[PDB]
Amino acid sequence: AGFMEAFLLENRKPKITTLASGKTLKPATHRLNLPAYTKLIHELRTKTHAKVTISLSTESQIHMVWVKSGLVFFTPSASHPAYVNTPLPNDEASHVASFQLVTWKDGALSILNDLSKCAISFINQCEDTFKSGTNLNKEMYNRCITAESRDFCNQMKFVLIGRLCYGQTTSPPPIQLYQYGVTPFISADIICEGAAYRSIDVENYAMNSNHLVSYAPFFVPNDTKPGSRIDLLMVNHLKKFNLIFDTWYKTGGSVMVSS
Amino acid sequence: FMEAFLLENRKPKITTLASGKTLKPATHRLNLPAYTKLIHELRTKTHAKVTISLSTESQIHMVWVKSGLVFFTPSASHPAYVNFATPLPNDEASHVASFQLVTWKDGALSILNDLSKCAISFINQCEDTFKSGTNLNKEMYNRCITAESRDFCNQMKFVLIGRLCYGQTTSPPPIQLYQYGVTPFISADIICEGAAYRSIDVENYAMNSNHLVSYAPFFVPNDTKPGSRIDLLMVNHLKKFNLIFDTWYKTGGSVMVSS
Repeated sequence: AGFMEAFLLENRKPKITTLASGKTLKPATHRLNLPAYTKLIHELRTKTHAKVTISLSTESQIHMVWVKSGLVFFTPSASHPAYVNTPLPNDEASHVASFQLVTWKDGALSILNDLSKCAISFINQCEDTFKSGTNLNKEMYNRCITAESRDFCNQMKFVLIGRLCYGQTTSPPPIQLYQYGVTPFISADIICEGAAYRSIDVENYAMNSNHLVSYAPFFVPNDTKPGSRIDLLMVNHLKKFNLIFDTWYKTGGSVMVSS
Repeated sequence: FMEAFLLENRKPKITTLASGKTLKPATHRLNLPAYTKLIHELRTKTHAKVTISLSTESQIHMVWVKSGLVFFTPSASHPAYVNFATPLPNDEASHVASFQLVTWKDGALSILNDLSKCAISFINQCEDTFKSGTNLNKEMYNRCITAESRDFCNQMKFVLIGRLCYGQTTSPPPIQLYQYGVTPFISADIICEGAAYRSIDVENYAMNSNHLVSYAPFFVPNDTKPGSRIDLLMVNHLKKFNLIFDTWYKTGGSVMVSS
């Protein structure tokens, strides 16, 4: 699929139902999707990725989180904030049962590059499709601006945080991607034709970008000694466009790979 | 004083679920106080300039036209009719039981001016509060950006259409108000800190604003003759920012005054 149809999937099982005075509203027919993310998850689950093989046991849920040094696959214990069915992970108890670090050179940069290329392609494809005065297919247009977008926002947030961990100061992500990190959810019509920022934020961002990210350890267990390793650094807070408040990432923007 | 534009979210009109978890309803909703004030004054016959003369035995609505403000009582077959719980109006049957035109000079401009001043005040306040580096209370910030906004978007749509009917060509509304007319609704976080448009749209709008509106008759009955009067012109379509598709106003952006 090309153009905007590369970023649309059929909304087979609606992940959103809206209710109003006894009526259940009709679910959107489609959802926004970043195909490179779907492909990555599939390859990791099936052990068919060309550069990275998850070695953790698949009898427990596996998550992944970006750190400054690469990509961490991890199995949270039931007490970890990332666990899917108590003090936050700290230097004495990480609440991580096991982990696997993949450094940039060993495949994490290849993964990030594939994700980033797709995300930037989406941003550019939105300009070509919605902002260039070009004739548009009516059905495709309405599929786009009514599409479910919650999963897509989470995919783009994951790509953003990888870009920041790898290269916040040297290859900063564009504001069109940063916005996913400081707004939990953006509706598809705003993604396609609007923004979670305005023009002043655009000029500001080139100047502010080195100051928008706070990092903190992604705690994991020491293998031969008690306590936690503290040297793996994840995104902890992202400064919002008002430059006063932050969006907090309790688990560094981690996402689930398999259950 | 963003709190001037907030009301308690007493009886939310919708509830939303994500993957079967109901989201917490917002504590507050955005509101345009000049709109609430206007409706109350029209209902209670305490408006300083305009008195509705239609019978209150039936529901009363109002709609902007190029020559002012039309109060009307729709019949059950009219698209604006609201029940306790079919062909569109045309030059033969308006489905309007009675109407009252108030010209700009006889009070409609005063009404529009009070609404417009409030809406422009909101737009300017959003800049002062969210884009000026001003210290803000964290709780108040989150109350604003999580607020429900559907009713507010409808209020802003009404002000916008009045601005267009009165002075599309001579005093065009700003894009910060036009956006409410080409989006079904905008969430509060996007209203406060983002937009339903992007930077290129600002320059497009400066050039296009005299060409974005299609008008059509608001059909009302001829009083001495069969059929409908066809010379009262309401907003029928507003061109979206992509410049291809339009938002349709089946009843010219009419709103209910009294039930």
